[PDB]
Amino acid sequence: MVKSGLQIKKNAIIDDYKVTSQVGKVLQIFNKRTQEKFALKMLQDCPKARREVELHWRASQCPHIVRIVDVYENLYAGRKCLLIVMECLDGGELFSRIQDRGDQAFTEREASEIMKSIGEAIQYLHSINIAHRDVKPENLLYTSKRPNAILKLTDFGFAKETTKYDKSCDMWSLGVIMYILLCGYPPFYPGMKTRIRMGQYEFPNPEWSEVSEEVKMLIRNLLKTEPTQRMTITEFMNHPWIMQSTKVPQTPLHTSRVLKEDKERWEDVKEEMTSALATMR
Ligand SMILES: *S(O)(O)Oc1cc(-c2ccc(C(=O)N(Cc3ccccn3)c3ccc(N4CCNCC4)cc3)o2)ccc1Cl
Repeated sequence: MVKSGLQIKKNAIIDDYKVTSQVGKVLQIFNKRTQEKFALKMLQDCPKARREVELHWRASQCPHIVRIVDVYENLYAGRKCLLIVMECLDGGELFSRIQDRGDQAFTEREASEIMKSIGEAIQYLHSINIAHRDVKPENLLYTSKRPNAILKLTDFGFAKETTKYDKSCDMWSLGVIMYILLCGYPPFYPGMKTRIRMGQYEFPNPEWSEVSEEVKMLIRNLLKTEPTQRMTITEFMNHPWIMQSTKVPQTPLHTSRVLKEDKERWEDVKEEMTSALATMR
């Protein structure tokens, strides 16, 4: 129940890690004692930088959040820097994995399982009254390239402590990610297909025809316009579909085929989500 506080080391990082002065693109480095590989984490020391690291430190323990190993305050070309050491995440981004399946065969069940992984992260946070506020594709990365790897949430660069409705956009993000997992495109309104005509019903049939109302209902609750009426993390993780993924139909989703078809738009998807987030926060 009692966890230790953040200790930012002051001593030069290269006493501890092989870096080789090739040193915010993220770098692979090596612990000298253990010779293990890690990632790093280079920020501009600033009040804000510190609050995020703090918040991230309070969450590192969560199995579905990228762990901080060590933090250094060092001078890089006489710029005060936070160097943040974290475990390597070589698995890539959640949706890239899905898109690159050779057979292109993703199931409702797999979607359920993923969403539980992500839910867990958000539950850890929300219950210690932190809000992530930047839950999107680029921030969901896998440990290893392997089939049985683990999902970790990243970028605490919009986190903050939440004495309520700040948590709401974490849930709106859940809504969006869930929806994309289920069909391959976001629930947002040349050369390619239009997936959701403007103003039309939120679950188009080509890809949503075999998804149950139960699951459409869960999604409508996460995307609820009014935060006063949007699903909470407690409600989410208590929902049957999340709670019991093993009983979730292995419904063949269109997701992997669509992400491949609409690959040119992915930058655009991510940008529309990022824009949207800045108005929702
Ligand atoms: S920050 O707090 O923003 O969180 C964060 C963490 C990572 C992160 C942790 C571990 C890794 C990692 O090891 N790799 C692999 C790698 C490969 C080559 C050189 C260095 N590292 C990794 C994974 C993913 C990414 N990015 C690239 C930019 N788009 C998103 C994925 C870089 C490095 O990374 C990464 C990013 C963030 Cl924000």
